[PDB]
Amino acid sequence: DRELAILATAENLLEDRPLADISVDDLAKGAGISRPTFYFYFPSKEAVLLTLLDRVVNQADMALQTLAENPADTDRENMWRTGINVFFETFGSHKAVTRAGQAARATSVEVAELWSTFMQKWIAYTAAVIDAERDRGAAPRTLPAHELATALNLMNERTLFASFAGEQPSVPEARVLDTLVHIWVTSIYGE
Amino acid sequence: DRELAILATAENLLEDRPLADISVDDLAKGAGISRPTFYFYFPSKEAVLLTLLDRVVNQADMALQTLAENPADTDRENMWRTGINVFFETFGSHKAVTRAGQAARATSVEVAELWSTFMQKWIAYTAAVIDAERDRGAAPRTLPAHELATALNLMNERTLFASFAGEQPSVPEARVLDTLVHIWVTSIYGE
Ligand SMILES: O=C(NCCC(F)(F)F)c1ccccc1
Ligand SMILES: O=C(NCCC(F)(F)F)c1ccccc1
Repeated sequence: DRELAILATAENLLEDRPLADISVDDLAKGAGISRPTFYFYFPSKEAVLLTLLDRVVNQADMALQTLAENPADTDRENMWRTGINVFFETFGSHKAVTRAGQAARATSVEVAELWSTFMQKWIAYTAAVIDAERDRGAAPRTLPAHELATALNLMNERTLFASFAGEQPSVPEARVLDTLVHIWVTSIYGE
Repeated sequence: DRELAILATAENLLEDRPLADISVDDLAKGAGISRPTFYFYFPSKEAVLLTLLDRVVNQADMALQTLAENPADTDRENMWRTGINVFFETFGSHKAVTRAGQAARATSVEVAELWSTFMQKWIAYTAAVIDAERDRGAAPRTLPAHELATALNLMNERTLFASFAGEQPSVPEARVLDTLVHIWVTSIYGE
């Protein structure tokens, strides 16, 4: 409960400044508690980011499980769009956590490992689906499915996050979904 | 001259530990000079990284100008491979600088702007070539050329650098060139 308060406060404060510029004291008063009461719920401001990013990533993950268990009744282009869109919408709704999470991969081993565990899972799911499409005679046996899936997933990570942070250069947010779908569909079905 | 010594020393020390863990004193003795003599050539260890990354990136840039002025006499797949290979070979030969440079984008505005200036130039060159291919009737008018070029360049940045750092996940270094060429050629020529 106070736990949700510290989390919401961190997400809000990260909408306006980096983690380096937010104090434990800043998070404490935000949730309406003392510095020492803060330390009962979290070991550090860094563990607060790790928890937010845990929640964002698991939300993406569950949303993609829900898609996998309940296929959308559509063509191959839309099957892939619906999947990429889990990442667009989920992270797109949590840009501050997304951006702060990505910078913490450099400094925090737990953040790096969390990102790494989920990226390995999403790449493995992507490759299994390409393999199914190949077994069905729907896609040609070009590159190793897992090598292809790895590059395409790395493209979506870099390209979504550049867009969300308004980096230069970046695809504009309103064009990025279509851009990625074109590259997935041409690279998975092209000869 | 002592300048080249500080640069070589920094590159060597970055083959073994991050910049955070290298002192000005560490760079100074490396080049066989005093701390204060160091400060005559460079304002900081951070300006030393900025200079290395300047050199790496300009080397990539000149190598791609040389390709553009002197076309390779080959099919479209090899034209693109020869281009992606400038980035593979150049950065691939300077992984420590590459990796330390990429982490410094987060903390250093000069590093971020340098990376941003060159990425904008390589994306602009990529789009002009796709446009030429389209004007020639060699590629179909699918996505906006600059949106396509931006995503494909962002894919090569993330995917090359994950490979070079042996990240998990990543395409293995010996498979990454072929992986990227397949995605460029299918996405640029596919309908
Ligand atoms: O879009 C994807 N991956 C991007 C994951 C991200 F953004 F890098 F975290 C994806 C799409 C369909 C099925 C599986 C994965
Ligand atoms: O491979 C490329 N871009 C990647 C640039 C990098 F790696 F991201 F720095 C490229 C290929 C052909 C022509 C122009 C650019």
